[PDB]
This record gives sequence, structure tokens and C-alpha cells, in this order.
Amino acid sequence: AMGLKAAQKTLFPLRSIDDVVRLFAAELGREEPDLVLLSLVLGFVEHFLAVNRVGLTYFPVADLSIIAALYARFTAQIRGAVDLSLYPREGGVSSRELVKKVSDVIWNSLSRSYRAHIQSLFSFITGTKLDSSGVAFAVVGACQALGLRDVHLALSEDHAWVVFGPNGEQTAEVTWHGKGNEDRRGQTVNAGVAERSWLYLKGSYMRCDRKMEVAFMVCAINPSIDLHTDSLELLQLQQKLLWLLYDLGHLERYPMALGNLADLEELEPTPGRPDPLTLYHKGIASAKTYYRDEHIYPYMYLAGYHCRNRNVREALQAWADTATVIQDYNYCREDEEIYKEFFEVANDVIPNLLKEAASLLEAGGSALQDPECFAHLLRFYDGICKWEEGSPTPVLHVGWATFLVQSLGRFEGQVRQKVRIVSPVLTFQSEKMKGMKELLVATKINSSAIKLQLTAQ
Repeated sequence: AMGLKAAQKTLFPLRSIDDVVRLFAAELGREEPDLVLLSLVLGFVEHFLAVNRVGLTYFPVADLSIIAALYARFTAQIRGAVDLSLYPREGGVSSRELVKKVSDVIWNSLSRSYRAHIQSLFSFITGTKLDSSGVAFAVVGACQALGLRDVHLALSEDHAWVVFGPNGEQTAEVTWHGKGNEDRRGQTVNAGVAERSWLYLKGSYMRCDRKMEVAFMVCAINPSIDLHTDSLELLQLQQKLLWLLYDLGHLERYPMALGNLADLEELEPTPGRPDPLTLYHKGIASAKTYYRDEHIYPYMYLAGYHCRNRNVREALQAWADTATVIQDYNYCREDEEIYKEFFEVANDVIPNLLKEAASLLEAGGSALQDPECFAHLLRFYDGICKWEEGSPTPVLHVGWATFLVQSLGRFEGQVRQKVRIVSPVLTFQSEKMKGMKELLVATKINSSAIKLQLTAQ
């Protein structure tokens, strides 16, 4: 909330990973964990851990004097720029004027022009630098510092804003998204929900309580030191914090945190804990339960895991599931991140996967002789085409067509013929796939025809 208490101060100095976890466990038992304290601690230890070093063991000591002095600079700066008497609070509800004011305070502090490791309040206070979702978190932390108990962090799969008022019914943009887009700060999120873009998830985005905001800052830990190296201490810290959050129920409504935790258990399993597959499916279960099964990443997480373990069949099934979800969206101008992923899956990962399967059959595999896997591949491309329908900007182009042809050609015409395509039994939903269904089962594949059909207007 506001002001460091002795029950926090007594747990300093922080001299290890487990010392930090202990501070987080204490804070998560309180009704309102201190977002400013916890973010400064994580940003401090990440700042000094995210560098290559000589020395087997190393932990940068978070002395209370350094942390409390940064905490005082943040609090002084926020209290000293926001006069709460100029803003009425009508029954535990902040006004859009107050919220916009706090957002402007953060925004006007940011360095005039400048990356990794600028997500925490440590970066804000010591360098006046924040990344995009860091701004939105800084706004929420400032509001908590001001006592605005109703201002909370809202998250989609690629963007962050704030919600406030009863149940978080009021929304406000507080940060930027993408690179060259016009500033929407102060605006509601309603146009983004209404446009049916993936960026705003058709309204099925996360509305955090304080403890989910703690989970956010934990997910925001970046162990990456350079393009070839991750900090093992930061990975272990994030993993232990995520299990702590898991145990207390604070990942129940956070699919991406569950996938992150699954990924960390894939990297280094914790004895006695659920296995990665259980965790991925819990992330999917969370998205179905709380978010209308309208999230893409729960299935991308699962797909990537099957891919890495060479379960080719479930990888394609999970990828078809991502396309089944995205089909109900419209591809809008700031959805490029999910485009990039579908592109990379269709034109890089799926090809390589099928190519390795072909080299396995020739040397002695089963997936290319499995009509189910062919069906999954067809369901994936059908979702992509349906996704394109009604969108303000096209999805498919000749590059996509090149690898569709190649991937179809990875299945012997006899194997492809074994699938019942209805407008293994499989129902198409897109016009493009409907219009070329016969071309998909032909003993010989008309590349010229499929390519101009897949790229038709």
C-alpha cells in the first residue's frame, strides 16, 4: 500500500533468491501487497544479475537503505505532483480525471528518447526509462501509492492499460502500443473491443487484483543477458515466485503465467510438482473458464512444447486450435504480433517439422502417413482463411501459398484422400478452403491453382 512497514524491513537485507521469495510470500499474505516495494526489489536484483560474470556464485545484496531510498523518491515524486483535493472520490471510485493525471505524471517523467530490463520501477526511478507495459504498471503502482484502491492493471496478450471504478468497469489507455501508432492515452478501450481485434481479445482480457499484479511483475522478469545467454538465477527466482503464486491461487485466472510456469518446468522440473503438460492444460482450462476460450497463447504454448518433444500429431492439433480461436477475430492494424507468430508457424516451424518427418520415413515418419495429422493441417489453414474474412487488412499472400503447397505435398496423395472434407471427418468454415477442397485431395497437387485461390481477394 503506502509506506514501508517493519514486517517488510525486518526481512532485509535480501542476500539470496530464497530471501526474495520470502519477502514476496510475506507481501502476498497481506490484503494489499506493496507493488512499489516488490517491483524495485525485482528490478534491482535483475539489473545486477543480467550481466555475464566471472564467479560461480553471485547474488547482488538488496540493502534496505538503497531500496527504501528509491521507494521514497518514487513516493515523493507521486505525492508531490498529484494534489488529491482537486479530485473528488465518490464512494471508493477514482475519476477519469484523477487516473489521467496520475498517468500523465508517469508519462511526463519518462526520458526524452531512448530494450531489455526497463520494465520495473527500478528502471523508472534510476534511469527515467520504461517499456510499454512498464508504463501501465508504473501507473497502477502510483495509484496504489496514492491510495486509489480501485485502479488496476488490465492485460491482453499483447497490450496493457488500466481499469478502475466499480468492478473495473471504467477503462483508460495509459501507454503506447507498437511503434508508429497514434497516441490513444486517456481513451477507453471500447473501440478496440468493438473492432474485434486480437489486441483487445473481444473484451475477454485480464482484470487484475493486487495479487495478479504481483504475478504480472513476476512474469515480467527478463532473465535474458544476451542473445545466447539467460541468467540461471533469474530463471530460478521467477520459477520459485510463480510456484508461490500458484499455491496461493493467484495464477488461477492468468493463462500466460501458467504457460510461463510450464515452460520453466520444461527447462528444469521441480521435484513433486505437476508436469509441464498438466500446466499447459491448466492454462487452457483457465482460458476456457474465465475468458470464453478466446486466448491464442494457451494453445501456442502447448503446441511449441509438443513441437520441441517431436509429438508431431499433438503439435499440429494444438496449432489447429490456435487457428480455431483466431478465426473468430478480425486482423486489425495493431495485431501484427499474432500475425508474425501464425506466419512463423505456417511458413517455418510446420515446414521444418514435416521435413524432419520425411527424412525419418525415408531413413526407415508415421505422422506423414497419419490422415489425422493431415486433417489438423487443414483445420489450421481453414482457421487462418476464416480469420482473414471480414478483416480490414489481408492475411494470406504468395509466400503463404508456397509453404501450404509444400506442406500438402508432404503427405502421399493416398493418405490425404483418407479425410472426409465437408463444407477423419473435417468441416471447413472459410470460403477459400471451401473453394479449393477438391484440390487438397488430388493425387497430384495443382500448385498454380491452390496458390491463386489461397491468395484470392
